[PDB]
Amino acid sequence: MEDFVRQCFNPMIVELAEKAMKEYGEDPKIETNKFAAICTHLEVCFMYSDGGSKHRFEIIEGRDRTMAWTVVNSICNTTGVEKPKFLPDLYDYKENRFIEIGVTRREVHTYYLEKANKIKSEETHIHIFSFTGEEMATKADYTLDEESRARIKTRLFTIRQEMASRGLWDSFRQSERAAAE
Ligand SMILES: CC(=O)Nc1cccc(-c2nc(C(=O)O)c(O)c(=O)[nH]2)c1
Ligand SMILES: CC(=O)Nc1cccc(-c2nc(C(=O)O)c(O)c(=O)[nH]2)c1
Ligand SMILES: [Mn+2]
Ligand SMILES: [Mn+2]
Repeated sequence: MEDFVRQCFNPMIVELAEKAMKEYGEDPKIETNKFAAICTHLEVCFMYSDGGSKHRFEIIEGRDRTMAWTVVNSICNTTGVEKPKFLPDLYDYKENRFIEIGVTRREVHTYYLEKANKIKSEETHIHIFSFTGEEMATKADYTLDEESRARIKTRLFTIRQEMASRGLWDSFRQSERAAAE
């Protein structure tokens, strides 16, 4: 699984996933499923940011925490939007909202509701993808065009297959419930 991740995702994403795990004192060598999930989520976040017109999205995720807060602060003080209680993943300049991107090996609506109650925010848009082609977004407002969302769905289903063909998918799918509980 470790070797799969390092050859499945680009080095910059891997690099960012390792740092993110190290900042919490976890070992990517041991917790390989979380390592995969982190890289996947990052990859989705960057695909998403790319889905829009050139300067539409501020990227919050993938940054060191402190600088991430500084940027959020800057957007809040300059747009009027309320300060979220937790770090979101992006800010949409077109729609004037933050976005939380979720990626789940379980049901989109279950994950959506976990996100929505943790944040307790009526401003932050939530957008969940699954490894089975579905998506759920706040108010059924998907933000991007179908083309950009479709590319992401395809990439996720390709990760699932490459996992399965290596015997890694079961453990990866099962793992999320364990993480939750
Ligand atoms: C789950 C996912 O792909 N998104 C995402 C982003 C950042 C972190 C995690 C995450 N993923 C797992 C996991 O094992 O799946 C955890 O146990 C955990 O604490 N966090 C997941
Ligand atoms: C709830 C769950 O199943 N996994 C999990 C656990 C802890 C954290 C995260 C997570 N964490 C972040 C984060 O920014 O830390 C995300 O953007 C995200 O989508 N998911 C996901
Ligand atoms: Mn995040
Ligand atoms: Mn997220």
